[PDB]
Amino acid sequence: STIEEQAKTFLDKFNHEAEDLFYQSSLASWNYNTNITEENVQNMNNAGDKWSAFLKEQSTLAQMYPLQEIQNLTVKLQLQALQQNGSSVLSEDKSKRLNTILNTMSTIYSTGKVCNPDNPQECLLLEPGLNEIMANSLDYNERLWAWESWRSEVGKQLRPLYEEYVVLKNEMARANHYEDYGDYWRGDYEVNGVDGYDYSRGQLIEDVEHTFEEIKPLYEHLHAYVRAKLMNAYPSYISPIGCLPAHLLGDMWGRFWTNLYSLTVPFGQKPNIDVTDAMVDQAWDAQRIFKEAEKFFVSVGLPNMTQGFWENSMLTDPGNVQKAVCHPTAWDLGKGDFRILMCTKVTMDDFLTAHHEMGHIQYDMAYAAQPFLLRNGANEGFHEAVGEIMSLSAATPKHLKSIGLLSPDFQEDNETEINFLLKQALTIVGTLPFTYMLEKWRWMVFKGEIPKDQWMKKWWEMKREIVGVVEPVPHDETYCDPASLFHVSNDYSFIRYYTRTLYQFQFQEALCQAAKHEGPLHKCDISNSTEAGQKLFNMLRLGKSEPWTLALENVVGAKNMNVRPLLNYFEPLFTWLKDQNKNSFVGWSTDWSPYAD
Repeated sequence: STIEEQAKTFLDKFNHEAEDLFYQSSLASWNYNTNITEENVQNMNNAGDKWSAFLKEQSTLAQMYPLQEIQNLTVKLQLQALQQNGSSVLSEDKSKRLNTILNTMSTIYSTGKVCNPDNPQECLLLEPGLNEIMANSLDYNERLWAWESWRSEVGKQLRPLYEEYVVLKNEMARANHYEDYGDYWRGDYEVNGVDGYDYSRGQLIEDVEHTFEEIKPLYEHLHAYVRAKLMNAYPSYISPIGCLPAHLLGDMWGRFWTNLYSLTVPFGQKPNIDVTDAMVDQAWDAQRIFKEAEKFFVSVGLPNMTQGFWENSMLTDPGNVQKAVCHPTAWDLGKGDFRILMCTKVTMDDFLTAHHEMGHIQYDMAYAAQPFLLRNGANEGFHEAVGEIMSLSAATPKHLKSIGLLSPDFQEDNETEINFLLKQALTIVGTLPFTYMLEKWRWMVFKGEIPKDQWMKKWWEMKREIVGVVEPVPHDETYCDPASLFHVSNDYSFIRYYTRTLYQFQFQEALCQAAKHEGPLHKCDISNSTEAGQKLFNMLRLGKSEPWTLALENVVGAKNMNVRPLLNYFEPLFTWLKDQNKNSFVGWSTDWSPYAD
């Protein structure tokens, strides 16, 4: 007879019906990506449309209950994302236009081919095509062609479409009582009604511009080291004084710098750590790799994974008889059912991605006690943070020796950790400034901070200022650089690739403090210590029922998100580049331009 009892009863009819349909829908998607077939493609389409209709019905039904009368935080959290109108705020023409626009977004991206009209042989696909020539190239113009030419057509046919995209989504957000779409993407770190833990959306920029300011030193030395190394490859192209060419950063955009390591090794003569040589002679396979990662999780208290998981997940490619998209992803079908999509191969990386997904698996299986709407990451960067630390404990030599994969007489020296942390920072430290830039750019564009004529001049002006790379040749306003990314074209949030980074280091620091690890943090490990696993599981079962500041408190003890764990992690590395840069130029100047003639 009261609004709060009615809301709870509605939530029971919701969670008792929504899971039965989402289970069926996720089953259809899993079946389609297991059997790439025109029979399968319509199955997960109608499965998704059924759930899209059901959630729209529940969204228009749940708005009758006011949120100003509810006092239970769980019910308020459940109703908050459900009473959100979503795309229904717009007119029918606007809705159809936005769906068509989005359908065109990734259409141009995926079906965007590159070819040379004068060189028929200079034709190649994207994966394992276009990415390859950006991944293993030592030539300058061989990268210039595949870099400009990629956004020559794809980076142009998205400029006005993206202009329409931004103005439709601005009205998408504004009709939601939001300032801009950037303030809608900051909408899930938003917390209301919690005293001392209330998290305003605008505080994200305050946190981000602050936390980046202490990374900026270490990243400046890392950029200086890579530049001081790079004239070995391009002595006639790059000024050691100026910034870097963007086409020489490892791939199409520069997100990951991982493939830069092979030429910028700190110590080449040191035999790199390698177990790729060691499973092959040990007769290891996909089943054993997952069984072994299971012992890693069990050692810290994370329990034995379900029986049906093994009978229903796929680990090896099922040959040619059918096609299966096997990007690294872990699937939560719900209802206690969990299957993993992995093209497993005998290599550390595929072992490391197996562990990274294993983190997703046992994180996801914990909050089955949480309601359906709450069965999600505590925040958007919170899932690719929890499932990655456990990989960082799989690639440690102390772990590899504990399992016998590495040599029992394998020596680790002052030149070993430098190579290891350089490889990791070229993956984890180089990605942070570009995640920060991309989302800052999205925020200053959704705010309308920029007019059309400066929709790109500042972009290059700002990446010449934040990351420290210049353009070998300029672009005009007709171009559209950031849309070339998958997460920009397909309208995804990218800052989950910044926040996860500074979440996982806090997690690993807290856990190897709980394990009472004595030594540098990069050698920390979590295995064979139940006291850190039990600490992690207490947060892990929360899901989203509590806010992310309190989730950070539960493991680390701080509501804020900090850089201190990351700088402590790379302190052995940081001191090293302090020694290596006694003669190099720290800092950059934007006035330099390689085409400035």
